[PDB]
Amino acid sequence: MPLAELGARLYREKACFSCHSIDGSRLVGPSFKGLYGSTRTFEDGTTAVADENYLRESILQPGAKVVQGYPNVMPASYASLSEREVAALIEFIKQQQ
Ligand code: HEC
Repeated sequence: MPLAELGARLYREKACFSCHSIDGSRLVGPSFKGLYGSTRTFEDGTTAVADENYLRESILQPGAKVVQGYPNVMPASYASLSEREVAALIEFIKQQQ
């Protein structure tokens, strides 16, 4: 199955939808709309661009860098996602623009 399609399925099955919208609305977490390639500011005032590595780090190392003005509640369980699943989720995120 193509990665974007698997990533849409994982967005649902892995519960991302519960905290992250794809229509620009703020839920518990930030929307994925426009996320890839945007600049992020963290709780410490540092910034970074949301590139592939940042998305990967955000999913696989939850809680390591936290977007300012959000609670630090990314699930632990995603540290166990497989390489295909991470790649799929990222492909799905990149196309939310
Ligand atoms: C609520 C209990 C969450 C669930 C379920 C998922 N995420 Fe999350 N995420 C959440 C918050 C509150 C935040 C912001 C604080 C922080 O840790 O930075 C995030 C952040 C991310 C990011 C970075 C987003 C940005 O705007 O820079 C990514 C890429 C991300 N989250 C991905 C993600 C995926 C793919 C999830 C399902 C596997 C998922 N999150 C679930 C809260 C919650």
